[PDB]
Amino acid sequence: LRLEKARKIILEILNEKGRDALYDLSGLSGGFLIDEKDKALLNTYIGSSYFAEKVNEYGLKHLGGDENDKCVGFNRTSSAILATILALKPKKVIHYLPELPGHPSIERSCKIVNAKYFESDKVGEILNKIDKDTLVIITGSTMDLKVIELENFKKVINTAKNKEAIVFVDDASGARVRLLFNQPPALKLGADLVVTSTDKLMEGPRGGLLAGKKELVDKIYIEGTKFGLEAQPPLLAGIYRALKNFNLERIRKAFERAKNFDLSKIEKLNKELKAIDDNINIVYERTPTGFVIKRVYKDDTINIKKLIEIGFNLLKNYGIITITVAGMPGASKSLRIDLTSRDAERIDDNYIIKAIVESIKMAFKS
Amino acid sequence: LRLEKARKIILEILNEKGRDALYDLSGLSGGFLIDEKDKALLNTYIGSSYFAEKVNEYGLKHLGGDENDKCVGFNRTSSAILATILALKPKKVIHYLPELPGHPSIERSCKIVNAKYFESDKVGEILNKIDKDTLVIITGSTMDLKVIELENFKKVINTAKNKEAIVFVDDASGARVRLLFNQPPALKLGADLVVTSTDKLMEGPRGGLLAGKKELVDKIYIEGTKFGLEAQPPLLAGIYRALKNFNLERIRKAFERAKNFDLSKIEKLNKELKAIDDNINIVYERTPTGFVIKRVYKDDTINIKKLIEIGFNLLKNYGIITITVAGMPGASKSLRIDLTSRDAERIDDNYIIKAIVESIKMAFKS
Repeated sequence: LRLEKARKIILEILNEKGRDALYDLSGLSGGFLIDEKDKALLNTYIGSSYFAEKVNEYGLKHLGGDENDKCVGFNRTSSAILATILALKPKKVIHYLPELPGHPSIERSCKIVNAKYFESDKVGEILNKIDKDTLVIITGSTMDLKVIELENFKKVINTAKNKEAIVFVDDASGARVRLLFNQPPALKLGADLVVTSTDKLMEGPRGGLLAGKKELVDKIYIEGTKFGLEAQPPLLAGIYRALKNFNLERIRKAFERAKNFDLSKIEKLNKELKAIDDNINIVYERTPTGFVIKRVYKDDTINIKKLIEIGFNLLKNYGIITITVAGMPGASKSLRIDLTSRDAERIDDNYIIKAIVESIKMAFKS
Repeated sequence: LRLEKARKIILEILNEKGRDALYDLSGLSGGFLIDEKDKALLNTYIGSSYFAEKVNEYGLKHLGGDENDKCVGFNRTSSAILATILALKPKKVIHYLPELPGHPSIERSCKIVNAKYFESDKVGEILNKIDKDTLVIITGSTMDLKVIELENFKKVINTAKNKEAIVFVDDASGARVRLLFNQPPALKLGADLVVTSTDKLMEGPRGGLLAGKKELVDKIYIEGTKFGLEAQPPLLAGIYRALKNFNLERIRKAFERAKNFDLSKIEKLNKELKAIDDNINIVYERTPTGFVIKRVYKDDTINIKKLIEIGFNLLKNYGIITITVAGMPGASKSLRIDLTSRDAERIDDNYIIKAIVESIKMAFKS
């Protein structure tokens, strides 16, 4: 897994300056935000019950559960899905989602219990398959911001109600995303169960929350504990802190910041650097969460080299962590800035744009 | 889950004094020992690869693996067992263990893959069932300190070798316990795979380590990741710190301390307090890991009440956390002190014995 050189310099910055000098803007970061009180608690037996109770409390509030509901932590959303399918042992699973193909954990879990599986992004193909023997799973959204249409969501729930089928909402991102679109929480729509991810537009570790009718959640949690699928206390502490700190407005503001970010200095630099070399060609794109610099040079092989070099310049000189700083592609390759990142709250637009401009300039010294 | 009153006072001590004033001697504690550098790293994308690499390095060293081996973290030992059985899909699993009955995760995992399962603590019943279609699982020890006889361990491994069967050692405690008995690590005995727990005679969270032939470990880890069975980075950080800090001699010394602990002041107090009330009857027992106070009063109902009260007196006045401080039995009930606990390193015998004597005396004020 080549490129512990990024690991090296991060450790150097940590040693010489400290954690406040590091800014991970890559977007792909688990957020582990526990304090000393939490750490103390995790080193006692009462820690397990303490963080499970806090997760129940703040998770129910987040998921719009009522007094007949419970919320529990799973290691990942996939873990909650496996546990649910193992516990409920449905004959068939019907999966409604915004776009094909789905994430594979549901189908894989079905294969283990020998349940039939069908998926579709067409409400018509979903309704006519619902019966007493089907578990109905609705994925509420994608990180791309596509959502299930509200009227369709209600239609699926209605048919399930008429057929006595259990409705399980995969709100891995949807518990945040659909709410940005002014949709109610899954449990408020009448879902029997909901799962969400603790790091998708939330400042927690990757992790799963499962909430819903006490009886169902209990059965599923017991099943999950047989195989260590449930979240351990250190994970529950990270989840608690993510939930305690969560506010939808923070997310809305970060989307606004990306919408408003002044990227004109990139274009200015582009024109300026052609004095040096007419093959320099900075290509950028505004994104819903920030922006991406897709290329800096016309020749493809040199382009790669410089994007990585710029990534290192950003890390070394400004403490900004991005993807280019790893070894080659496999994931993105382009220099991506995600302004929804927690660390982006610690720096202004001016800092980010200056870091970007100066890091590119440094890469093109004649 | 009655008795957040223990949670309450722990939080009071934490606020008023701090974490160094708390000593969890109950024995049943997950040890989450990460530092600020670790916490910093967990808030970056490079954290996942960093702690996975450290776990591989220190886990291989702990488990006596060679250059052809890898060590990976699972959420729990049960998670590693499920992942292994899901990946290898054996027709039959043969489970050799020191005493019946076994822990259920293996049999439960077998039920999911429709594999046959057999267990026995008799080497004779194990050898004649081994064939090409059997996964052979040897549980090396119990926390009770019973171990598989070395010659039996070698016999099982030999038969498996002759039958081309895979040998998987459940060293959940055995990776420490069997070594106290001067046995080699599982991988050194020729096991293809080994699993151990990161909190059984080790200062880590509950968690699983799976080590062995690179190819096998890779297959199993990929299978585990389908369902979030693998350890997330915050858990890997706790495991790393447990492994880095691990030394067998520390465990040997704690066992010696328990062996040598002067408990005579308990007997002295017993005689002294009969002046007050001839129904007071302190009954204690030395344990391999420390000692237990089993009763303090002849009447059973009052006995219960006072044991809990003493537990609270220990917590309030001396910061010692034990089981009696929770609501009634279900687990132990008696006041147990486990000197293998990390927090026991922060206090001398004098402190513990004085805390115990004074806490009992306080409970019997006339």
